[PDB]
Amino acid sequence: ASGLFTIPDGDFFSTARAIVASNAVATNEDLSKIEAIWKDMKVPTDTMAQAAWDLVRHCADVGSSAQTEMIDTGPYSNGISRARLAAAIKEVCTLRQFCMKYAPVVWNWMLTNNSPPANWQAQGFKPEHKFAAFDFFNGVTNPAAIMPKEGLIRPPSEAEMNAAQTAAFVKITKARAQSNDFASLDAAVTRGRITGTTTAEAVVTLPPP
Amino acid sequence: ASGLFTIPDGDFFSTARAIVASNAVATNEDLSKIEAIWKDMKVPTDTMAQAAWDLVRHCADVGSSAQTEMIDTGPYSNGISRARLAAAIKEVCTLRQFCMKYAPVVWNWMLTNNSPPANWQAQGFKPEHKFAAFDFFNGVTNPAAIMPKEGLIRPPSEAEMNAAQTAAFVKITKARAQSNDFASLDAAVTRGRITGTTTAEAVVTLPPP
Amino acid sequence: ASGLFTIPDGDFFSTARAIVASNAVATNEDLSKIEAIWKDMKVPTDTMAQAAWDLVRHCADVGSSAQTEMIDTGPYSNGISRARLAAAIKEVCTLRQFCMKYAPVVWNWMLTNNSPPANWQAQGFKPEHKFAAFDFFNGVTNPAAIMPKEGLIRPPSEAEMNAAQTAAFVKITKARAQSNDFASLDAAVTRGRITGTTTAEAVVTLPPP
Amino acid sequence: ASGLFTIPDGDFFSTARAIVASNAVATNEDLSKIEAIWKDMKVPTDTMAQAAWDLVRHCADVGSSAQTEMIDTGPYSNGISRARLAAAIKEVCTLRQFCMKYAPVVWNWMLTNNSPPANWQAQGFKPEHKFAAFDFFNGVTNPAAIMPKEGLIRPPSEAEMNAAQTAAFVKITKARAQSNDFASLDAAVTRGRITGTTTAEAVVTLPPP
Repeated sequence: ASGLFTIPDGDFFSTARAIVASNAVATNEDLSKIEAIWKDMKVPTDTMAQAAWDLVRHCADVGSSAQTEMIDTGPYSNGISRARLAAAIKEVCTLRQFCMKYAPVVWNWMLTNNSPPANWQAQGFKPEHKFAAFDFFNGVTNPAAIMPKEGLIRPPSEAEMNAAQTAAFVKITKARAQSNDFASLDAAVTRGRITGTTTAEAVVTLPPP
Repeated sequence: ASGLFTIPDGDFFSTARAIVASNAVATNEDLSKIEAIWKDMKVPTDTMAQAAWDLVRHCADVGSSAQTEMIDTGPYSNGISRARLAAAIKEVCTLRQFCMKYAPVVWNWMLTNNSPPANWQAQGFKPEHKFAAFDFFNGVTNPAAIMPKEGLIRPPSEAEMNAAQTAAFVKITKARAQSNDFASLDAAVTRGRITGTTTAEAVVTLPPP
Repeated sequence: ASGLFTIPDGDFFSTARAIVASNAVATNEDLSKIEAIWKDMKVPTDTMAQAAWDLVRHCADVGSSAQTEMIDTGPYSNGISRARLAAAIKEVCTLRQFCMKYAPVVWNWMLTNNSPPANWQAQGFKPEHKFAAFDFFNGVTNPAAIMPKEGLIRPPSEAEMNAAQTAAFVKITKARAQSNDFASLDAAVTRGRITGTTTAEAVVTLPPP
Repeated sequence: ASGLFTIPDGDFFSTARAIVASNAVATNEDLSKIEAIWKDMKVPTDTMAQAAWDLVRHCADVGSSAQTEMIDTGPYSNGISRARLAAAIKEVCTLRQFCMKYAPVVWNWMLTNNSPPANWQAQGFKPEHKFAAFDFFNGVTNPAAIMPKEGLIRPPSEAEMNAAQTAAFVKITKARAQSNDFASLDAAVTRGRITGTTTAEAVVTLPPP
C-alpha cells in the first residue's frame, strides 16, 4: 500500500502538527498586504499590532460590516483614523475576517476591564449574556485567530454561545429581509423595488418551540 | 511573531484602556459642532449642558424623530426655543443620536422625580414598564453616553428591556408600513402611490408564540 | 520532587495562613473603589464604616436586589441618602455582594437589639426562624466578611439555616418564573411576551417529601 | 502458557509497583506544561509549588469551574494574580483537574488552621460536615494526587463523604437544569431558548426515601 493508499502508522500522529488555517479568518497573505498598505500610510511599525487591536475593539462596539462607519482615532497610529485603517483592510479581505483574527484578544481585553460591547442592550442581549454581544464572537475559540500568551481569562459559557447564535440569526435574517431575491439589479427584473416584498411579509420571527 | 502577528502578553490587558466610541451615540466631533452653533445663537455656555439635558428630557416625552415638533422653551437657554436647539442639532447628527448621549442622565432624572415618559399609555406600555417608554432607551447602558457621577439609581429591569424591544418593533414596523418599497420617488415608479399597499395589507402584527 | 511536584512537609501547614477571599463577597479592590466615590460625594471618612453598616442593616429590612428602592437617610452620612450610597455601590459590585461583606455585623446588631428583619412575616418565615429572614444571610459564617471583634453573640441554628435555604429557593424560583427563557429580548424571539408562559404554568411549588 | 496467556506466579505481585495515574487528576505531562507557562510569565521557581497550593486553597473557597472568577494575588508569585495563574492552567487541563492534584494538601491545610471552605453555609452544608464543602473533595483519597509527607491529619468521615456526594448531585443537576438538551446551538434547533424548559419544569429535587 503506497501512493494515496498508504496507511498511517503512529509516527505521523505523534510528530506532525497541522498549522491551522481558516477561511473565516484573515489569512497570513491577507495580513502581510495590510501591513504594506498601513506602513505606506505611515502607521508606526512599533505599534502596528496595537493599532489593529484598538480597531477590532472598536469594531466590537459597532459592527464589522463593510458599511460600518468607524468613528475616531486610536492612540497607536500616528493620527490615522480608524475609518482609514478599515478602508485599507477592505481592499484586501473583509473587515469581519480581520476582526475574527483578533477575537480572543478583544475577548480578553473586555473581560479584564469589565467593559462589554457598547450596544449590547440595543442588540437585545440579556445582561448576563452581554459579553457575547459582538459579531465575530465566533472567532474567540477559532485556533487560526491570535491567542494571547497566557490564554483566555474565561472561556465563553454555553449560555453566551446560545445567545450569540440567536442574535446572529436575528441580525442576519433582518438584513436579508431588507435585501431582495432579484438575481439582477436591472429595472427589468426589480421593477423599481428594493425588497420586492411588503412590510408585513418581511417581518422576521424565530418560530416558537 | 511581529507586525500584525504579535501575541499580546498581559501587560497590554492590565494597562491599556479602550476609550469607548459608538456610532449610535453623538460623537465628540458631533458635540463640538453643536456647541459652536449653540453659542453663536447665544446659548449661555455656563448652562450649555443643562440646556441639552432639558431638551433630551423633553425628547423623552415626545419622540426623537427628525419630524418631531419640539414644544416649548427650557429654563437654561436665553429664551432659545427647543425647536431651534433641535434644528441646530439636526444639521450635525440625528436628534436620536444626540438624545442617546444623554440617556442615563434622563433615566436618572425620571427615576428621581418619579416622572415617567409622558405618553407611556398612548404607546401601549403597561404601568409596570412605563419608565422604558421612550425611544433612545437603548442608550442608558451604552458606555459612550454621559453617565452621571454617582451612577444609575436603578438599572433597567429585564421586563423593562423586554417591553422596550417590543415597542421598538411595533413603532418601527408601523412607520415602515406607512413608507413604501419604491427605490425611487419618481412617478414612473411610484405611480402616484404613497405606500403601494392597501390598508389591510399594511396591518402590522407581532405573530403569536 | 520539585517544581509543581513538591511534597509539603509540615512546616508549610504550621506557618502559612491563607487570606480568605470570596467572589460572593465584595473584594478589597471593590471596597477601595466604593470609598473613592463615597468621599467624593462627601461621606465623612470618620463614619464611613458606620454609613455602610447602616445601609446594610436597612438592606436586611428590604432586599439587596439591584432593583430595590432604598428609603431614607442614615445618621452617619452628611445627609447622603441611602439610595445614593447604593447607586454608587452598584457601579462597582452588586449590592448583595456589598451586604454579604457586613452580614456578621448586621447579624450581631439585630440579635443585640432583638430586632428581626422587618418583613419576616411577609416572607413566610415562622416566628422562631425570623432572624434568618434576610437575603445575604449566607454571609454570616463566610470568613471573607467583616467579623466583629468579640464574635457572634449566637451562631445561626440549623433550623434557621434550613428556613433560609427554603426561602432562598422560593424567592429565586418565583423571580425566575417572572423572567423568561428567551436567549434574546428582540421581538423576533420573544414575540411580545414577558415570560412566554401562562399563569398556571408559572406557579412555583416545592414538591413534597 | 506464554504471550498474553502467561500466568502470574507471585514474583510479580511482590516486586512490581504500579505507578497510579488518573484522568480525573492533572497528569505529569499536564503539570510540566503549566510550569513552562508559569515560569515564562515569571512565577518564581523557588515557590512554584506554594503558588499552586495557594491557588487551589482559594479554589476551595470559590469553585473550580472554568467560569469561576479568581479574586486576588497570593504571596508566593511575583505579584501574578490568581486569575492569570488559572487562565494559564485552563489552556492545558481543567482547573478542577489541577485542584484535584492538590486536594490532600488543601485538606490538611484547612484541618490544621480549622478554616473550612468559605461558602459552606451558602452551599447548604450542615456545620458538622462543612469541611467537605468544596468541589474536588473527591481527590483527597485519590493516590494520584499530591500526598503530604506525614499524611492526612484526619481521613474524611463517612458522613462527610455522604454530604459531599449529595451536594455534588445538587450542584451538578442545578447546572444541567440551566443548560439545555439541544444537540446544536443554532437557532434552527434552539428556537431562541436558553434551556427549552419552563421554571417549574426545571426545579431539581432529590426524591425522598
